[PDB]
Amino acid sequence: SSQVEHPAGGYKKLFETVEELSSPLTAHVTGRIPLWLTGSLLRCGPGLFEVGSEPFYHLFDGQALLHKFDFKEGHVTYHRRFIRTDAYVRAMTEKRIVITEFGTCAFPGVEVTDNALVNIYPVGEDYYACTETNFITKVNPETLETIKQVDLCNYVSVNGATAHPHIENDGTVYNIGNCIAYNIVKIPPLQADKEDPISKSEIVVQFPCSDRFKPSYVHSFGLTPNYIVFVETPVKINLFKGANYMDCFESNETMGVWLHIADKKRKKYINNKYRTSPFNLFHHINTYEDHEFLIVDLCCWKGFEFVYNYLYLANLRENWEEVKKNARKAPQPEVRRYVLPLNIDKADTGKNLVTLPNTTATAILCSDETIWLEPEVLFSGPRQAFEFPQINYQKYGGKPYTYAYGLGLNHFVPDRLCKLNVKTKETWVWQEPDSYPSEPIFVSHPDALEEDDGVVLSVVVSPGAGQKPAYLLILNAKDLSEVARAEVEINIPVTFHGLFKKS
Amino acid sequence: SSQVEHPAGGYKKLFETVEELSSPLTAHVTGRIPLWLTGSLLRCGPGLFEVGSEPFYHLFDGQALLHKFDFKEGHVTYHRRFIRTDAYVRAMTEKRIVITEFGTCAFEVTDNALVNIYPVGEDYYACTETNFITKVNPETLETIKQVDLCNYVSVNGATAHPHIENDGTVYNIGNCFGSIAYNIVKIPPLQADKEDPISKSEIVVQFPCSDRFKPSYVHSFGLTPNYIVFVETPVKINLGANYMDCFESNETMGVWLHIADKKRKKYINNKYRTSPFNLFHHINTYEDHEFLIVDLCCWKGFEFVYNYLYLANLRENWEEVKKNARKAPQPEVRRYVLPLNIDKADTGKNLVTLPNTTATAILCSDETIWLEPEVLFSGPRQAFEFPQINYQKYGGKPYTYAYGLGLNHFVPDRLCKLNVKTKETWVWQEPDSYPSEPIFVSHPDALEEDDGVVLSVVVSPGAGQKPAYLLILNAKDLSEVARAEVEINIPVTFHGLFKKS
Ligand SMILES: CCCCCCCCOCCOCCOCCOCCOCCOCCO
Ligand SMILES: CCCCCCCCOCCOCCOCCOCCOCCOCCO
Ligand SMILES: [Fe+2]
Ligand SMILES: [Fe+2]
Ligand code: NA
Repeated sequence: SSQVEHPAGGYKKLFETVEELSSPLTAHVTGRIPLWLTGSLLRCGPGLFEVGSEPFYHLFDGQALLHKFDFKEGHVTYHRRFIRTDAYVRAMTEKRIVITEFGTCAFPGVEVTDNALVNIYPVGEDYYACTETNFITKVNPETLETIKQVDLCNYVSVNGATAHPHIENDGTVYNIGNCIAYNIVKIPPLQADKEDPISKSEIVVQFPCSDRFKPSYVHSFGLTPNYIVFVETPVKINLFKGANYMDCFESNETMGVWLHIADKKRKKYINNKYRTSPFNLFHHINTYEDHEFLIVDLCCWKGFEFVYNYLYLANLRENWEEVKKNARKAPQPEVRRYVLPLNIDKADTGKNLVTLPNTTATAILCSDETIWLEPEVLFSGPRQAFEFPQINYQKYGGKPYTYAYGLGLNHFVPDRLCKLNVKTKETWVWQEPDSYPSEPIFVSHPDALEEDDGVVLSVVVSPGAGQKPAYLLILNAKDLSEVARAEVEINIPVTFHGLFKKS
Repeated sequence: SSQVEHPAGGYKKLFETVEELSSPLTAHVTGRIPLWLTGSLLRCGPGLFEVGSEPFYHLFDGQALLHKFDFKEGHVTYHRRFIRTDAYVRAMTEKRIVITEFGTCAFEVTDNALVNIYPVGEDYYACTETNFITKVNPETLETIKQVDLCNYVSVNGATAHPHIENDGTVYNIGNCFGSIAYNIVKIPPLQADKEDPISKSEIVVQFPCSDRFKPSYVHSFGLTPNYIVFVETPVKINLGANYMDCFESNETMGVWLHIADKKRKKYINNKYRTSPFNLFHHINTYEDHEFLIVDLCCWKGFEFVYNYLYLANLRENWEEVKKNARKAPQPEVRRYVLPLNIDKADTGKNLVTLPNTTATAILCSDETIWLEPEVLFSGPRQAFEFPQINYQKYGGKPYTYAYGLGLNHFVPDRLCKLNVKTKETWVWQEPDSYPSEPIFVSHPDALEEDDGVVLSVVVSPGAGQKPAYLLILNAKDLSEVARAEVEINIPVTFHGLFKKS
């Protein structure tokens, strides 16, 4: 949890417009940048929160800004360019808001936003900035130049895809989108023919929907070597409904949460009716197989009200006492472990199927064949969210693991970095006053023997008058002890997701 | 949690018949018994697990044995006598099982008071969960008389966990014919007229039932100055059969929570709902602004946990005990927060605006209030059970500390302290040592909540030790202060009290 209040209101600088750079800046290093840290921290976020006198209203509306911290021989540069999306280009052309964003209607067929402010991921030799629509934007990871807009609907049958695709070691990309059903998209690795892997995209498996005409909002999903896990939440999209995307969301009060598993290799939906209490879910932490059970670690919000209702910029820009009051009635954040039994024996009807020796998670087989799940709580703090979770993904993604790293939210304000041991539930915290960090990204030491042998990288906004406005933070992944910072002389707004590109 | 396995199977001595004493034994003290500790630790449990060649089958079937550890000037005595119930007397007379027990059919409702003992006026009553409570002499352990609560108030039975206010007022709950309902019994304090307070018993409030003909099993309930809290679980009573044979699990209802205004004697029609669990022991309940804090020892699932407490299963070797518990409900300490002020304008939102909890209460359109708990403690088949607090000063009030018996696959093998604010735990544990419910005794001049000792009866069947002892831990850190060792075995005990003198 946080041990800090924010009366000075410095968090408002997260939601303030900035200018892009013409070329990279030098960043003043304090401490020692690891000499093995060679590559680029690439991150996406909103950078322009108004077009002249026309404001963007929601956190997910601001125009995509691509950030890069380059590391080489203990030296750091910072560069950023706005992504030349239809949304951005047409806004600069017409000097107004042209395309409707998540929570901001544009005034005068349907022009869906391509504002790729959320994440960036590799496909073959290419990198794509994304939002949660059918439009992803190919970007140059060295110059940050915008290359091309790609419409996924040209290639596969989905209305959109999440900003959280899973990426196997061979470069295979998995994603999910509604079409009502939910389709798993598989993009293969780059072949010897060297054609665009997106032109070889296919639907491998389909998940059914709880409502014939209303798909659940899906932000992320789980992947193991053998299984795909999809969590159907009571946050529903109502297509029937000057409207924006936010206006289409409603809460189903009665359904609670339905969990779904598919056989990855046999490409089959498994008709196991996993059920539990209502929660919002944005980020899966990790998923793995343990005997005949799937371990499903989730960042949950307890309730069926859409958490995005609390992320309007006008509310996030209020003074600290008003920010805390606004969050009082919001869903409570909680890290939960669910355990999904794969072998359901009818003889065990009415009993707990989770026979694993190291968990308090339960799965009750009911007479109607529904399997009622109770979680093991890994972390819980009052309006203290362990969010934007990251692991040692390359080596422990989809596999038994011990450690997760997170951004700590204090009434939705990011004010700390967190490490969670998911086996012992021990936590580590890094926190300084009037300092607002981003999602921590783990980079392994090249000679790593342990899971947490490496560093986490975070972009920190420090608007305190006796400090430079922002810096790149490097923590030791062992104990979250500071290793170095690279300070820059310009402000950096909020960033959501990113990756470390090794070179 | 426990850090111990039990391959030697010493826990079997918890479920072995013992003989009563004709007079108290001296107990060899190691360490120092506090000189302010003056009174009697009274505890109830099964003592006779067969009548000749006829066995009792269930943990809650053995014939009531009343235990007493007396403390005075740093010296300890141990005494025990079988309670002369109808069940016991008729069994000794006929040399067989006469009365049907919880999980043993006889080939007449049981009065086998093996569960708890509590004060009413100047008197002490051993109880089970029936209409029959047994007046006992707390000094000699002599059985005085049988009391039928049905003679006085409209209940089919009452729990072994009555709440007792500082003035001596006794509250209890039992199912009744309202169409089935649950009645709260109030027994007043002893008046100047000095007549039996049980003859002045009355029903103050009635809770409705989820099923017209099937009452939920109720083991305990919550009490605050202003409120009564009742948790209706999916474990239902469906009326050569015994009591166990009547229990079934309602798969669809989950858990219904109920509040009544204590002083205005009114049921409040707030439809609190959550996921299914078994509940035996409330830890504590208290009021915090317009919210009730409800701390519970829960078992996650709707299967009756009592299904796992047959003596044949509890007497198995350790590897078989652990395997038997694999598919059982998981124990978990949970904090629920019940909002008292429900505004329709907050429909679809979390009503729990308290700053120090992660517990939620969602107001639904059908006016159901869906609860999610804050988890205070969770360990794999490691139950924090038989909870105790500084009851006299913190019962029904804001509090920090709970003490518990730690169950390891249902085997008691440790003593636990829980800080319910920080979730920090303390453990006391020795190999091949099986303790009982810890009872907190305050230093008489204490201003702080945990300024005192906890008392536990420990079975230590290890060949290089005396068979049992009274354990005294410092309530601050559960560090050992003294033990009083006895040269005879003591079977399992459930509940009790410290009677100050
Ligand atoms: C530093 C960031 C923290 C401040 C905000 C608090 C976040 C609360 O946690 C919620 C986690 O949200 C998920 C993170 O990803 C954010 C981007 O995803 C939403 C993008 O939606 C735009 C798509 O809309 C068009 C599709 O219909
Ligand atoms: C030293 C303790 C070790 C016991 C191990 C098993 C305990 C599992 O936890 C469950 C707690 O059970 C409640 C504690 O109270 C015990 C007695 O309550 C049950 C009495 O039921 C008798 C009912 O008989 C009459 C039916 O109408
Ligand atoms: Fe996200
Ligand atoms: Fe009990
Ligand atoms: Na500090």
